[PDB]
Amino acid sequence: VPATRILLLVLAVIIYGTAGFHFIEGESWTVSLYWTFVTIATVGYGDYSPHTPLGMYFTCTLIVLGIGTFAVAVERLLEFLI
Amino acid sequence: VPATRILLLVLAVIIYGTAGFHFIEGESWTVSLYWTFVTIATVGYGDYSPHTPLGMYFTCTLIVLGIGTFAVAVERLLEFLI
Amino acid sequence: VPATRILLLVLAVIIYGTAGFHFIEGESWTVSLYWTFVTIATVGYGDYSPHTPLGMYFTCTLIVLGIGTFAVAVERLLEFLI
Amino acid sequence: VPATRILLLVLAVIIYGTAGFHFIEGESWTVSLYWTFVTIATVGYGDYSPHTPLGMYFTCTLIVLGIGTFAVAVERLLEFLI
Ligand SMILES: [K+]
Ligand SMILES: [K+]
Ligand SMILES: [K+]
Ligand SMILES: [K+]
Repeated sequence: VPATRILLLVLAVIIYGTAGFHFIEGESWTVSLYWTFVTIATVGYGDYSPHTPLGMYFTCTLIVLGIGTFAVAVERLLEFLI
Repeated sequence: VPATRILLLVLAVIIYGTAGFHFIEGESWTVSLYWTFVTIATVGYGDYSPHTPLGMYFTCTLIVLGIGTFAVAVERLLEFLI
Repeated sequence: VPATRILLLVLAVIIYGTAGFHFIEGESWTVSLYWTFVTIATVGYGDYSPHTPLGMYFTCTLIVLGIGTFAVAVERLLEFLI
Repeated sequence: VPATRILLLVLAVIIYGTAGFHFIEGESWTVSLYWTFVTIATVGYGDYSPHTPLGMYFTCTLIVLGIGTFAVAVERLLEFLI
């Protein structure tokens, strides 16, 4: 799949994750964006995490939709810098 | 391996993880499902984790049986939406 | 690489990780084994982690020697159950 | 890509991550090196993490530039030990 398409896909995941965390868990846009990257990259510091059932469900959806997309995006980015 | 078979395998892992954590560590079904995803996806927030020796042994079994299965499931899911 | 050789390699990693965390960080053998799996699988709950400079150095060595070995072991294990 | 080149690339990531965390978040050089490995390997214990907006932005940059580089480095290292 074209690298630029994979870029748009991961940007869409990032918007989804960030807006979701912001509105569901109430954290700031900046913290939510950070939490989104930390989650889809599978880092998972745990400094931020969902504390509501809706947030937990949402996080599972983000995990399923976002980890693979992020992994593909990283590997494509590798091809370009490297 | 057929995508639908991989689906059944990851659903089986999810049931195993969720019921195990619920019964061993005593967390609610919802928290246990969430913890299962967070674990097999290798996110590992650490907001929930086992606090008993049996829970620790169980978590190691889940890690070994579940991380690979979830990884294959994600990559198969990639192909379908993408 | 033969699957059984990969098994021995990951067992060697597990022994190294467990003994090291036990002796350097002072946690029980059981906690240390659990921490080793949680680390080399890249889950990283953070319920346990090194609190000394030697422990931090050691953990970096385990990360480098163990994450790859564990990942290959998992994928070979997938071939056998699946 | 030649293994030695991948080695230089991951060393550059490690320097970037370590110096960045040290200067932005104020942790010691040793803690910062440890945090860098824990982050780019995707372990993410969360015993250390950024607490400023600049640190969060920086961490996202390190995650994008470093996780892929580390993954390739680990797999090349595997080829040599194994
Ligand atoms: K983690
Ligand atoms: K991970
Ligand atoms: K993790
Ligand atoms: K954590």
